[PDB]
Amino acid sequence: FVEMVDNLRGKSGQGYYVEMTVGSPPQTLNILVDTGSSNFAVGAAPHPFLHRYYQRQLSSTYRDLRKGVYVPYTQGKWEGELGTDLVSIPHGPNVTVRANIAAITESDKFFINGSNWEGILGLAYAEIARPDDSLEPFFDSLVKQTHVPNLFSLQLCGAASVGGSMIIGGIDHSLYTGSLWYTPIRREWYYEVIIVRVEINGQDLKMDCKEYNYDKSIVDSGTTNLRLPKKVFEAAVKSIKAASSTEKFPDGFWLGEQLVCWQAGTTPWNIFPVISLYLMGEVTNQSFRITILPQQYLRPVEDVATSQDDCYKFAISQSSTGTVMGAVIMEGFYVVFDRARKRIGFAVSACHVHDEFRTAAVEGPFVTLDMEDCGYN
Ligand SMILES: Fc1ccc(CC2CCNCC2)cc1
Repeated sequence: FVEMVDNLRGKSGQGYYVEMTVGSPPQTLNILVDTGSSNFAVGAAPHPFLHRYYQRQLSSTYRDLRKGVYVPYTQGKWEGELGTDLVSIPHGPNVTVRANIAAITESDKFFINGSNWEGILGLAYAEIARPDDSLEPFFDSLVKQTHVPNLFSLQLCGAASVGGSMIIGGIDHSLYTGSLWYTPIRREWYYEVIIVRVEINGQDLKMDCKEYNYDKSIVDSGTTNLRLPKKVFEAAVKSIKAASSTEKFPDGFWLGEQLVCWQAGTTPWNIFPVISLYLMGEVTNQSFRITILPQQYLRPVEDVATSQDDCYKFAISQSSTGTVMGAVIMEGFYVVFDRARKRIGFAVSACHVHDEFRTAAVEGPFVTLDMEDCGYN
C-alpha cells in the first residue's frame, strides 16, 4: 500500500483528485474522488477550463452504450454519452478494469475554472447511479473483475495545494494513530450513517436525535462543508454562537454570506468550541464519538484579491437533503469504507493538524439507548 500513499492532490475548496488512465493506449486524467455519488464521468470535449479530456477516438477498447445521461445538481449540470473502456489507477492496485464511463459532452457550473481535475469518480453505490441502478459503478466493476478486496480508505490532509491517500483494497496503519471505530452503513445508496448525539465543547444539544439525520447523514469526500439539516443547523449554530460570545461576527457569516477575517497569526483557536458527533456503533446500545476542531470547520480562504489578511469561511451549513460529513470531518480522520462489512471506520489521522491545546479524537465505547429511533423512515 506504500505505492498508494500520497496519491491524492488538490487545492483548498476544489476537492481531492487521483490520477487515472482510460482507454488503450492509456489517456491520463485527474479525477475527483467523490464518495457522495456513483457515476464515473470524465470531460470528453475541449471545454476551456479543462487541461485534458477523454478522446474516445484514440481508444481501441472504447465501446458505445448508445445511451445518454443527464445529471443535474442546482443549476447545475453535466450531460454525457455512456460507454465502457479499460481503466487503471497508476498509484493504485495493479489491475485494469472495464468500467462504465460517461463521456461528458455538455455541462453547466460543473468544471471549476483554475482547477486541475477533468472528471469525477463516484465511489458510492448503484442505487444513486444515473440514469438508473443498472449502470454498474466503477468500484463494483473493480471488485467484481479482480481480486481487490471490497474496501477503500481515505486520508484527506489539506496543507494552496492539499494532499492525501486513497488506499484501494485495504488499510495502511501508518495513516492513523490509536484504534479504528466502526459505525454501520445504514443503507447502500449514499454512504449513509446515523449520528446519535452531538456535543459542542462537550454539551449535548438535547435534540430529538432523529433530527440529526433528517432525512440523511452521509459521508462525502466531494463536499467541503460539514452540513446540517435546517432545524439541527439552527440549533447547531445557536450553541456555537453562544460558545463563542467572547467576540462577535455578523448574521451573514453564520449563513456563509460573508467571510470573516483576522490578521496573520492572530486567530482565536479557543474562543470556538469543539464538535463531537457520536456515531452509532457496531453493538446494540454502544456508540463512539469523533471530535474535530474549528481548524476543521474554519477553513483559511487563500487569496481574496480584496484583502491581505487571514480570512476564514464558516464550514457549517444547512440542507434539505441532510447531514453531510465532508472534508471538515474527514480531514480529522483516517476513514475506512468497509463495503464488504457494511461499515465505515474512523481513526485519528496521522496527518491531521494539531498541537498541545486540543486534538482530534475517536473515543468509545459509550452507552447510547434508542439509536434506531435516530434513523429516519
Ligand atoms: F464542482 C462540482 C459540482 C458537483 C460535484 C458532484 C457532487 C456529488 C456529491 N458530492 C459532492 C460533489 C462535484 C464537483
